[PDB]
Amino acid sequence: PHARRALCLLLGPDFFTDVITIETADHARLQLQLAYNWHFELKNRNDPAEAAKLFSVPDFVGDACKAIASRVRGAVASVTFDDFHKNSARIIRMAVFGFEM
Amino acid sequence: PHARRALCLLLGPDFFTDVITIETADHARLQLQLAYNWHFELKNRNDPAEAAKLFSVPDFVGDACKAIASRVRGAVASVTFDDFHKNSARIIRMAVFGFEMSLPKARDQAVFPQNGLVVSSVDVQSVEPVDQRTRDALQRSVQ
Amino acid sequence: SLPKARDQAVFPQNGLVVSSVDVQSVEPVDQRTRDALQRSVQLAIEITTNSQEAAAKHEAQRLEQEARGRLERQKILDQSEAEKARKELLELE
Amino acid sequence: LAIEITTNSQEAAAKHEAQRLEQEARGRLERQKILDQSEAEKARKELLELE
Repeated sequence: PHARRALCLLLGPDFFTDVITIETADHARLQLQLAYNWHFELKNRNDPAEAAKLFSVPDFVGDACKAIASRVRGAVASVTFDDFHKNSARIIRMAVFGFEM
Repeated sequence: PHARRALCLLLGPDFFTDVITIETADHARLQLQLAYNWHFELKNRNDPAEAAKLFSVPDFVGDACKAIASRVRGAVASVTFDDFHKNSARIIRMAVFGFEMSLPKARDQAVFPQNGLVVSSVDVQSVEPVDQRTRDALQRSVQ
Repeated sequence: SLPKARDQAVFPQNGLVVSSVDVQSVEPVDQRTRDALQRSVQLAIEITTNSQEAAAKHEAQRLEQEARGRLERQKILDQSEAEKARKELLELE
Repeated sequence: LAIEITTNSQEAAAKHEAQRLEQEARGRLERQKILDQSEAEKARKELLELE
């Protein structure tokens, strides 16, 4: 919840070294590591309000890691293990974002 | 009920580090952690009454955590465990707020008209059974 | 809307009004009660695992039929190709 | 006693569902069998002509 405190808010391309514990529909408890290649998308750096809106969230890494952890854990628990283990990379990716392509 | 006392009422986007214990229709006692991505929605900061209405509730985090805890615990207790465990993320989310959207997924916003607090997302991570013998019997199901 | 009653109780003696009445812990007082209820949940899990393995059996039982069903058509097909050559052989024989 | 009969009504209703699922599962399986046996006759008659 709270370990690094640095005043320089890193906003460039980077990833979160995160791991999450989840349970599946077959009651097979399994935990996994995620990457989360992220960045901040400012369409107007000159704008004061939009640039100051960066610091609206006090734990942006914790907010993103928490939000996504719920999106995976919820979807994976309504899916069988043998199907997950096999086709994991697909359903885990589309569960955290988007609708179709 | 009462641990932080700070005079600076945080109103920006944040979450509540909360956990709740609930029972389901199959009498399977299981407790889980919630997130509650919240913020305050002031449509007029210049207004004195509406801005002073922020401090109407004396325990805004306790009020929201209590209110939602009842909305989950009530709905989950009238639902079977095997259905819950599988489709938890759906019913727990729509139980705390909204009515439908497209019957359908309820919405992604609960407003508290007492003070102006509004909860946007309610992420969940650990739906663990409280009883040990329960989780042992569930280990056979996966095995 | 019989229906859900409302979300407000007014006390006309003093003006107090109760809006929400959230609840969290409906726990049985007696211990032996909650122990008997622990069987209900421990029973409510085993029949779902039985319905799981039964539905899993039904699938594998279905897969058995449809697997050998197409195999049976392959057999009749292979036996047919034999007759196309056996009749030709029978003429030479 | 008022708890054990509800768990009996629970497992009885749970049995009724699995007992229903048994019938409807093998019911569609039976139609698959007759269908697969029909495709065999479509080829067996053709084979019987060559035989």
